[PDB]
Amino acid sequence: LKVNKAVFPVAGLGTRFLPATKASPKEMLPVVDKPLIQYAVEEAIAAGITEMIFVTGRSKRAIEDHFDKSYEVEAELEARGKAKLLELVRSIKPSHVDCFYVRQPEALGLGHAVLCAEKLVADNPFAVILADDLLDGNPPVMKQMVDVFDHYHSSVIGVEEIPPSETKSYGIVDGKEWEESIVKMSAIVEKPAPEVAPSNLGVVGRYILKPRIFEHLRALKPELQLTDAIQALLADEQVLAYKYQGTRYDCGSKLGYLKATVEFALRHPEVGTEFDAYLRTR
Repeated sequence: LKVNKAVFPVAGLGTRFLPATKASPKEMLPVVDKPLIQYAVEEAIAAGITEMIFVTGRSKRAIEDHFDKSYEVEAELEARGKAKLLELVRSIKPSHVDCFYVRQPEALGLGHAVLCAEKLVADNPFAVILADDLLDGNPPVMKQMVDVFDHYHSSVIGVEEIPPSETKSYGIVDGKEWEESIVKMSAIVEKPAPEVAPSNLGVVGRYILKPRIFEHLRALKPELQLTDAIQALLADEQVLAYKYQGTRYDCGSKLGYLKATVEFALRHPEVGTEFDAYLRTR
């Protein structure tokens, strides 16, 4: 079928970014002027997805109040005649894009986050997007992945070439290269030591999963590992790794967040020129 839904886990404690994450999830942190989770939702929108499922934890209000309509904000901008800013605010949740909220349960982890969205996805393929992985691509990365899914009708795992010495930080895939950017997966291994990693292809926070994933998630013994469920799924049906075109900023790390701020600011139409001149002369 069609990928109409995207699941966004936004329940991260963000202990790496305390004190800023005291009362706001790490996915609400702004890059220049826009929360990480909004970049991620905009990427899903560009891929044709119109149902956004947020799996919240503590500080759910920061996420909810960002995407839900504010009567007051729109009235203030309309009163001041600030028509561009008014369209900017409305475009946070465009018409015919729906936002639904579900709560992460006591048990933590990406696998549990996907499982608590099961009844909202039902028997449909769905995207999973981790907003801490800020991706810059044209076309947007999830749009590339939906095109691959629309062709092969198989689950799609976004991957990138990583340094071989860093495999202990990644899920690592193995398989037969089909086309240049497509791998028919034969295995996925969580955080192997470099000397036994089967490839240099590391999993990033972008998935398109078919609904058979849920039976494998429910069967796994417990934190729950999405990697184990994907490994079990590929015994029953094809799963593809897709080497996307684009640039990733790892905003789960403080340094990656700072790199994203610098690079996105430089391409910002209102401040890029002056920020570049400041960087040259500091």
